[PDB]
Amino acid sequence: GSMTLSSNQYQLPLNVRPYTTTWCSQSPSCSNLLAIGHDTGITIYCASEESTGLTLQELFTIQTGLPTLHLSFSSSCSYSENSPVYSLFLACVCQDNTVRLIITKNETIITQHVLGGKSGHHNFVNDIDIADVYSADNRLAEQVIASVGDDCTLIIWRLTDEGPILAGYPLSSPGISVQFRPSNPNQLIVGERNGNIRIFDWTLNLTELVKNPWLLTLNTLPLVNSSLANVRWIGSDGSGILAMCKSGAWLRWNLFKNLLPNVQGISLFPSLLGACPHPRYMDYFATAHSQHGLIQLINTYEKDSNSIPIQLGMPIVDFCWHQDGSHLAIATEGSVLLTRLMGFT
Repeated sequence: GSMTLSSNQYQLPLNVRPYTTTWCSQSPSCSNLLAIGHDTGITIYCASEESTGLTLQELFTIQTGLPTLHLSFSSSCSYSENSPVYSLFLACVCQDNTVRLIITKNETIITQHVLGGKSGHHNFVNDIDIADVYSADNRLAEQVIASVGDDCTLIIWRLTDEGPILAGYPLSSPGISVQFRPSNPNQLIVGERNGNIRIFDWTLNLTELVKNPWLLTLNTLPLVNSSLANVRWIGSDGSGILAMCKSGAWLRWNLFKNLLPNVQGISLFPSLLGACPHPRYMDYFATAHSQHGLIQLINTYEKDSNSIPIQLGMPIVDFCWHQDGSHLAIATEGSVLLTRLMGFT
């Protein structure tokens, strides 16, 4: 099954290899910003109204000197039209296995916090996320960064008003994904390589030597008959959980014999990158055959209908939904595509 669509392709400069793509969805005023992490930093594009639809305009490049492998925007990002200045707050992972908070005025990094050495991860970092925690008086109490790696550790990095607070929690296998809960930054979900899914409230024990800080542990292993690709909250309130295996087997739990998933299925292709849930419709998610350049659109509650909107004929590096739910940004090895699915308009 195909879909009616329109795509624009923008070449990256010849010496630039992309690694990751993300929209600045966490901050409404900056929701049209697209970031591409590449071999020498982060390039920021701006999606604007053109016939109809969107076009990409490169704004600037944040220089880091090494590849950026994972990236997450903060809700603290803001725009001011004085000399237009974007004040960005980026959480990212770099080739040197550091976890970073990058604070910019346009391309200029005015402040940077780097977690490495003995304090950070001792192996490859696989995923990162960031959340803003507000006081009872509605002020920015702290910014919290969560990261997981092949050192089988979840690191909670809290940047508070009075210095950083650092905490590490053991995993039973490499951490392969992490994400704060929508509408509740006190909670997050962690995907382990072995199929374990940890749900965690990191504010509860603020009781040191504890192998079980977790609130709840789900598990894909007894349900799929290889390693876990990712796990994501779905819903604006995180009322559901979507897990995807590398094989293409996906599982969905709704939170509100209720021991099995509410529904599961298997994608047409393997999913090296995992699932990318739709911003507006819980039932929909996108998954890619990254090596062959295909993207399948799956509805979890729909009949077994095979919908493949995108075929590129070249490898896909990363992709992500625009917050409007009709646009996808797709990175290939030498370009970025802006694709508009007409069915979602």
